[PDB]
Amino acid sequence: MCLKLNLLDHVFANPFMNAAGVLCSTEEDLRCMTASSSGALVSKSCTSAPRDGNPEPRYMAFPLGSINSMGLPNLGFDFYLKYASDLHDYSKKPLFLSISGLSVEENVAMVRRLAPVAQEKGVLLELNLSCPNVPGKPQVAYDFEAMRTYLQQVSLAYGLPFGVKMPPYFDIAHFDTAAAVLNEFPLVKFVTCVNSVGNGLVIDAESESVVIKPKQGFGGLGGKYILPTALANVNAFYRRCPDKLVFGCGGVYSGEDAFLHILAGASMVQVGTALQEEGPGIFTRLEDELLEIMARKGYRTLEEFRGRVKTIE
Amino acid sequence: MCLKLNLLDHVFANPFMNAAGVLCSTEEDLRCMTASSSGALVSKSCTSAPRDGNPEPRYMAFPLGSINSMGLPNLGFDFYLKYASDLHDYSKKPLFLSISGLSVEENVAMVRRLAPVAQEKGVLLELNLSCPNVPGKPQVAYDFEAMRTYLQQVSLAYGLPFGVKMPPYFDIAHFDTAAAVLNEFPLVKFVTCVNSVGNGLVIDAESESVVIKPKQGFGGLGGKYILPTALANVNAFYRRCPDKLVFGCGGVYSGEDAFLHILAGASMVQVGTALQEEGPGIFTRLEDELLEIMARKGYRTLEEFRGRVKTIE
Ligand SMILES: Cc1cc2nc3c(=O)[nH]c(=O)nc-3n(C[C@H](O)[C@H](O)[C@H](O)COP(=O)(O)O)c2cc1C
Ligand SMILES: Cc1cc2nc3c(=O)[nH]c(=O)nc-3n(C[C@H](O)[C@H](O)[C@H](O)COP(=O)(O)O)c2cc1C
Ligand SMILES: O=C(O)c1[nH]c(=O)[nH]c(=O)c1CCc1ccc(OC(F)(F)F)cc1
Ligand SMILES: O=C(O)c1[nH]c(=O)[nH]c(=O)c1CCc1ccc(OC(F)(F)F)cc1
Repeated sequence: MCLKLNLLDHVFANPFMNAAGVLCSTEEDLRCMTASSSGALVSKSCTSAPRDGNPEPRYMAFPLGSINSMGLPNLGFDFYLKYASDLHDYSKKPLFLSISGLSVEENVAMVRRLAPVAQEKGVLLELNLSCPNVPGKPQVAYDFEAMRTYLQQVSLAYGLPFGVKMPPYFDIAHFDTAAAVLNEFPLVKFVTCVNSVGNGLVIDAESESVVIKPKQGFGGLGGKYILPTALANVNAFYRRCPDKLVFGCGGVYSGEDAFLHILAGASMVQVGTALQEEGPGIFTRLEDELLEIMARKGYRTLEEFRGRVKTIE
Repeated sequence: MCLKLNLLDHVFANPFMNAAGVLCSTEEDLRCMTASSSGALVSKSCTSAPRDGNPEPRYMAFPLGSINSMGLPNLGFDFYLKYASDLHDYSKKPLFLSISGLSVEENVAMVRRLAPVAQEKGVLLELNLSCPNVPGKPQVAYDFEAMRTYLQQVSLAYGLPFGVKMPPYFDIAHFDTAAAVLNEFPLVKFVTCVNSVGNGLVIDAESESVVIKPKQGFGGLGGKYILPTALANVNAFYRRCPDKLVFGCGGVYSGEDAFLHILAGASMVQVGTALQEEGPGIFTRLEDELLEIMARKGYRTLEEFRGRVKTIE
């Protein structure tokens, strides 16, 4: 009975990893995630220049999940590139490095410089498409002409397998078009579904107030609120992108939640909100809980049930 | 103290009502909602001809919410028209009639016929800008040029105040564009936010199967999953549409949740999943809990706090 996976030319002890943005902004964080029993880790989405991000409070969590408008606080690309090329212990577990440039040119400049490090050390790129373009236009993955442009230019500039982090879609027509854009880029080898459910609004009844400061309290939703949304997107892309891997992310608190992602078609399973809340010890629990479910069901590996969600008739 | 209010030239005993689709498909349902403590009721969204809807199971509910792909099962427009014109006891509470034709022309023909019943009887039109999936094109409220066409044609054909039921949006630029469309139309006097969060997917771990049969298990989400999404849409439209009313719908299971909708800007508050699960008694509880919250805060009227959610700085 084992949780091991071999994909993208790397070996993973188990499918669990942090979600970009959680426990991965500083050297301390990355060392902590590397010391954990996670199967991999991903760095905070970075920009060319370091950013302080939005004013606080900018993250809050509640029994059913979390709202955040962090605003891409990060130490800058040069720090994450240096962690990848000089500080990370690849003998421990593999590393993904997330990039979230604020223009297509910014992203190009960062991937050109990541490419030699990726080829030499085996760092894996996750391009964050669930991200600001021109303000008053939708985020990049909700503008399919912008998305095509970003994938065209990053494909050219990077030249190596990479993956994309995608926002949730809610319309079948959007699933169709999005997968068809992604399917034009043979270097996109993995798709991470999903980023936060955008622009939710949490109000505290006692104080009659929003709970985060940026954007009049509007921010992205994570946690229990979003598990069915995240399962739908994992499965919609698993079905439409047969030549690609799908990583699942959204609402994972337990081995049972991970198991459902995996049934939906997930390879890797990321943990955001619950990890932010419980801390890195969560990975032992999730591993134990998932193995307990496999044992009861007689499953010995993950490939025996990945993507095998049953439909009715 | 009482929660009485006046909107759209009608009086309401309180701001609660069913969400379209729940407890409102047959004469029996509508009679049951009429006998309840709700302040108003809305009929099931209807098409020109009767529809059996999708194969069962097509609705399922869980501790955190519901998923549905009903398929617009309804008795047809002639039935809801007759109910509006000859059966509803307007002395008890106002009636809204939801229309969801499968094309613009279908909707224009229904509204032409509904207009003299509205004039004579005071039934209010809720036009449902969600539709069944036509491969290649998004749902109507997700295609803003289609949406403007629907509204132009309906406004022309109906000629009287009406409201629109909106899917949720998740991006600020979409809120801007959607609200700008809706503000082109002076006859749109109310906006209902929100319809179910589209195409989520619930999987049962024990059976390793989806839980509803249509669309490979994909369906709209309601209930606790969607409250912060519903609050964000209510507030976004409340802010952008100062000459319109906003009706809130999504995640209401208590007087507290209702209270947050009204803080967000809601004039009426619709209950879908919680009403499906608990039955029409829910309306007396919601009344009692909302007044209790009011009492303890010293609010005597809904107007005192509607739309007064506080932001931080
Ligand atoms: C505080 C916070 C920061 C995040 N930052 C990023 C980021 O920098 N890049 C990114 O792709 N996603 C980011 N996310 C999104 C998470 O990676 C994840 O997609 C989302 O929270 C859903 O997973 P969950 O339900 O486990 O939280 C962030 C989420 C949170 C709560
Ligand atoms: C079984 C079922 C049928 C529904 N039918 C309709 C409908 O005919 N028209 C409509 O506008 N919305 C319909 N909805 C959406 C609800 O009106 C409401 O927008 C949604 O359930 C979210 O509110 P909730 O969180 O209270 O459930 C339906 C929902 C359910 C669960
Ligand atoms: O840094 C974040 O805010 C963040 N949070 C997430 O949940 N997902 C992400 O992808 C990111 C980085 C991308 C991004 C999303 C929303 C933004 O608008 C905001 F108002 F939060 F600043 C900015 C960056
Ligand atoms: O009757 C419905 O299924 C339904 N359920 C909702 O949650 N909201 C609605 O507005 C409706 C009626 C409109 C409608 C939406 C999506 C549909 O696709 C489907 F998959 F269910 F066949 C059909 C009707």
